[PDB]
Amino acid sequence: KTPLAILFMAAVVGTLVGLAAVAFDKGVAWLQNQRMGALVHTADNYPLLLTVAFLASAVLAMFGYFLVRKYAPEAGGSGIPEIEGALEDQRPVRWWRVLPVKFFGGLGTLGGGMVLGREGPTVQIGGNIGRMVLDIFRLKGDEARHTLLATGAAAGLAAAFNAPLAGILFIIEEMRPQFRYTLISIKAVFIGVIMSTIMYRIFNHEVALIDVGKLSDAPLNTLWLYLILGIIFGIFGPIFNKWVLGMQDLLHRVHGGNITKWVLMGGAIGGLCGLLGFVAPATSGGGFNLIPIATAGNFSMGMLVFIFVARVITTLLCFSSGAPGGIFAPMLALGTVLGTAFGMVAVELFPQYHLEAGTFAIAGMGALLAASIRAPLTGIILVLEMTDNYQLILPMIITGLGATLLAQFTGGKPLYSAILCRTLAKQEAEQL
Amino acid sequence: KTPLAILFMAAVVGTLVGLAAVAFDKGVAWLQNQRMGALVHTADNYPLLLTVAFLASAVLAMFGYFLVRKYAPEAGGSGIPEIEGALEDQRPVRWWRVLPVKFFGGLGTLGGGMVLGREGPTVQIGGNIGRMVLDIFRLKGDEARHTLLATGAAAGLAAAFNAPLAGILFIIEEMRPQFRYTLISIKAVFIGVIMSTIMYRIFNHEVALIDVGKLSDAPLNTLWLYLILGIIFGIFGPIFNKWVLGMQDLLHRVHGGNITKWVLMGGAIGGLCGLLGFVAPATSGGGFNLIPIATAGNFSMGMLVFIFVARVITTLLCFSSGAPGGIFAPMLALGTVLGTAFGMVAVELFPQYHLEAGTFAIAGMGALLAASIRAPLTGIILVLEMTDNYQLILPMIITGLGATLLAQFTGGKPLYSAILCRTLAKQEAEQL
Ligand SMILES: [Cl-]
Ligand SMILES: [Cl-]
Ligand SMILES: [Cl-]
Ligand SMILES: [Cl-]
Repeated sequence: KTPLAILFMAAVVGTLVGLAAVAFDKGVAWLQNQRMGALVHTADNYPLLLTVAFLASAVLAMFGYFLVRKYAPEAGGSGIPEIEGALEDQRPVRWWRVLPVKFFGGLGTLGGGMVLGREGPTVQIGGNIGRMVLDIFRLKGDEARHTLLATGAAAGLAAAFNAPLAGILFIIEEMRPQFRYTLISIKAVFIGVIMSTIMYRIFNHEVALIDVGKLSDAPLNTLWLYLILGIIFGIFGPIFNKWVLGMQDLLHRVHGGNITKWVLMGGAIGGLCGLLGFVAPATSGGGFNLIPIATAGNFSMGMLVFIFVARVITTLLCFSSGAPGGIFAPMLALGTVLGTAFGMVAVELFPQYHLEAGTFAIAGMGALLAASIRAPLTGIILVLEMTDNYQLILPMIITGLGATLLAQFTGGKPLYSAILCRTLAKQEAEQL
Repeated sequence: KTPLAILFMAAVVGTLVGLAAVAFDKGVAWLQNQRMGALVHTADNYPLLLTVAFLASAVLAMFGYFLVRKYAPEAGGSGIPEIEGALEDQRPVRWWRVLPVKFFGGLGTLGGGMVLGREGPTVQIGGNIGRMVLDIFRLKGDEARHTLLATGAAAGLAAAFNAPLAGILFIIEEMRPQFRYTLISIKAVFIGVIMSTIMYRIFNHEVALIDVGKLSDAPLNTLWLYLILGIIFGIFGPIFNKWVLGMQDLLHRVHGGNITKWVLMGGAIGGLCGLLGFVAPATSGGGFNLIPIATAGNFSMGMLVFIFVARVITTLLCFSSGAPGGIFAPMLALGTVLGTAFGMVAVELFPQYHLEAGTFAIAGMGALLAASIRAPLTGIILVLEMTDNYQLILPMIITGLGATLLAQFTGGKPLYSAILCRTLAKQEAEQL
C-alpha cells in the first residue's frame, strides 16, 4: 500500500533534519559569539568580566535545565539512549514536548559554553522529527514507525558532523540488532541521510569540520605503537563509563529530583563552564575548538595532562547533571588530548621512527568512541570524515579495534546501552 | 567466526577495489597524456600528426578489442549487466580472466580517447575482486558470495566517482530487488565502500570530480522549467536505449563474431576517437572534460547542437561496438550538452527569471541516468558530490523524479536490464 510514500516522507524527514540541525548550529554559534563578545565590552574591569561570564552562562544553562525538568524530562542527557530505546518500543516519542525543549534548551546549554556535544540534541531532534512527519502524515503499522525513527536519528548524526557514512553506520552498530531488514527500510534511511547532508552542505560549504591540515604518515614499523594506544584507550573506556554512570547518581543526590534545586545545580555547573571559557578555554566548550590546537602540537605535556584532568571533571559535570547535550564531542577532544599525550612521549622514546604527535591524536580521537561507546566502525569513519586524513586509516583500525577488543576483555557495555538500561530499570521501578 | 570473517574480507576487497580503480584511473590518464603529450611534439607536419593521432589511438583500441574477444568476451561493454546478472546467479564471475583484460583492455580503450567511462571497468573489476577474495579465502556460503560480489560492485562506483553514497544507492535501485536483507550483508557492503573512498582520497585530494564553480540558485518561480527538462529527457532516454541496442545489432553485422573483423572495426572506431580528439576534442573522449566547459557557457547554440549530435554518434559507435568501457560519463556529458542547450533557449525566452545555462546543465546531467538507466536517486547523488552544487537539489529532483515519469510512460526499460536480458537470451540460445 505504501511503496513510495514512505520514501517521499523520508526525504521530508531528511529535509527537516538538516534545516532544524543547521539552525541549531547557527544558534549555538550565535550564542557563543555574543557571550564571548559580551566580555570584550567590559574588558576594563576584571571582576566585572568574571561576573558576566558566569551569569550569562548560568541563566543560559538554567534556561536549559528548566525546559528539561518541567516540560520533557527525557531531553536531559544525550538523547541517543532515548532514541535507541524508542526503536525497541520501550520509550515513548513525545515530539510535541522534546522538540521545543531539546532545541531551545539545548541551545542555551551548548551556547552557554557547557562541555557538551551537538550530536546528542541533533540525534534526538531527528528521532522526534521522524515521528512528527509520521504523525502529521498518518501512517499505519510499525513498519513505518521504526524506519522513520531510524532515519532522522541517522540523519541527525549526518548533519551534526557532516558524516553521511558514519550516520548510517551509527544506527547499524548501535540501535538495530542482528535481524533481517526490508529494502524499503534501507532505501528510506538513505534518502533521509542524503537529504540531511545536502541541507548541511547548502548552508555549510566548508570541508574539514576539524581542520588540522594533512599530517605525516604512519609507516608499518610504527603501527605497533597504535596497538599500545588501543590498550591504553580500551582500558580507560569502561573506566570512563563507570565515571559517567557514577556521577549520574552522585549529582542526583545533590537534589532529589527537585526542579528548583536541579536548575540551581545546573546553573552552577553551567556557569562554571562559562567561567572556564575566559580563564582556561581549553578545559570547556564542546571540544571542537581544542582538537585542531591539540593535534598540531601547541601544548606542553604538563599542560596537556592538566587539560585532560580538567576536561574529565567537566565532561562528567556537564553530562551527568541532566543537561541536554551530547557526549561524542566531549569525548572526541578527550581522546585527542590523550592521543597527543601518548604521541608526545612516543616521539621522545622512539626518535628513530620520525614520529609526529598529531598522528596519534587523530588515531586516538575515535578510540574513545570505540572503547567507551562500543562502535569502532562508526568512530573510525567519523574521524576520517571530520578530519580529512585518509592516509591515517591503518593506524585507526589498529587503535580502534585494539580498543574495542580490550573494552570487552576488561568488561564494559556501550555507554548509550548502559544509560538506557538504567532509565528502563527506573521506569519499571514505579510500575511494579 | 562466521559473521566477522566476511566483514574483514569486505575491508580487504574494498581496499583492493579502490587500489585497482586508482591504478586504472592513473593508468588511463597516463596513456592519455602520452599520446597527447606526443601531440605537440609533431607540430611540424599536420597531415602526419593526423596519422599519429589515429594510429596511436587505434592500436591502443585494438589492444582493448583483442583482449576481450580472445580471452574474456564477458568483459566487452560496460560490465554492469554482468555483475547484476551475477548477483542473480545467471552469469559466471571469471576473476582470473576478466580482471586482467578489463584492466589492460580498459587502459587501451579509455586511454585511446574513446567515448567510454571508467565506471564500467571498475564495477566489473570491483565485482570480480570480491569473487577473487572468496576463492583465495575459500568461502562456502551462497549469500556470503553475494555480499562480497555486491560489496566490490558498490565499491566500484565509489572509487570511480568518489561517491560512496551513490555506490550504495546504485546496487539497490539497479542490482538488487526487494528481499529480507541480513544486517551483516548491509554492514559488509558499507565497509568495502568506505574503504574504497579511503583508498581514493589517499591519492586524489580533489574536493569535486567536476569543477563548475558554484552556479546560481534556482528560485521557485523558475522551477517549472526543470519539469520540461525532465519531460524532454524522459522521452529521449527510451529513444537512446533503442539506439544503444540498435547499434549493438547494427555493428554485429560487419563481423559475425570474427576476431579479425572485430578488432579491425574496433580500431577504426577507436582510431576515429583519437582522430576527433585533436581536431574536435569536445566530440570524443570520456566526457569529463567538456562538462566544466558546457556549464561555463563557452559553446554557442549552433556549436552545442554539433557537440550533441557528434557525441551521441560516438557514444553508440564506442559502447555498442563491444569495447570495455562504461556509459555513465558519456551520458553525463550528453545530459550536460542537452541541458546547456535547454538553459540557453530558456535564458533568452525568460529574461524575467534571470536564468543561467549552468543550472540547467547540472540538473540535466543526471536526467539521462534517470531516463536510460532509470536509477533516479543514484543519479541525483551522483551529479552532486561530483559537482558541489547542493543548492540545486530541488531542480535536480524535478528533472530527476519526473524524468522517470515519462521514461515509463514512453515504454523504456532500464539500459543495463535491457542488455542483460539480451545477453541471457543468447546464453540460453545455443544450449537450449
Ligand atoms: Cl543520556
Ligand atoms: Cl551523544
Ligand atoms: Cl554492456
Ligand atoms: Cl556503465
